[PDB]
Amino acid sequence: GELAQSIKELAKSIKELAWSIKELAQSIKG
Amino acid sequence: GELAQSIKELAKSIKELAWSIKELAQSIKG
Amino acid sequence: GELAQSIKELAKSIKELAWSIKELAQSIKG
Amino acid sequence: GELAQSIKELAKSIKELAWSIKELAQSIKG
Amino acid sequence: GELAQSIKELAKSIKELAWSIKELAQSIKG
Amino acid sequence: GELAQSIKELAKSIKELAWSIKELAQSIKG
Repeated sequence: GELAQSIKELAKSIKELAWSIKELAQSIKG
Repeated sequence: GELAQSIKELAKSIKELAWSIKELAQSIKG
Repeated sequence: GELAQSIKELAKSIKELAWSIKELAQSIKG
Repeated sequence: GELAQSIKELAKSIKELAWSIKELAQSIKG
Repeated sequence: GELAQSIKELAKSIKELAWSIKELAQSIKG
Repeated sequence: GELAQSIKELAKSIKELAWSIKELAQSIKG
């Protein structure tokens, strides 16, 4: 149901956060 | 129920954080 | 119940910290 | 149950991450 | 079922976020 | 069975997340 649906949305948001953190790590090196 | 609603709010707030981290990275780069 | 209320409060804090990070990124740019 | 308690623990860690990113941005702004 | 499947993807996304944060920490320390 | 193993993988990923955020704080402060 909607519990599982909401957890899939949360997982997708966490993947987007992990990508932004990789971008920040690269920008710190220049 | 309200648990599923709170998880969806958390997912939207994490997406907001990911976008702000992407902007921070570009500012350090430029 | 209690756990869903807590998750919603934490989501709001994360959202507000995201807004603050974006403001800092904006002034690092100039 | 345990599922909601784990989501709450995750949200606490994400909030702590956002505070660390803010302090990183502040140190770079100087 | 769907609930187990959604929690799998959630756990794997959190593992990827943890790895990205370690990469950030190492970039910051230099 | 499969849901039970979901939960346990989620719990381990959240401990790894917590450890990585401690590393991030130490690198910022150093």
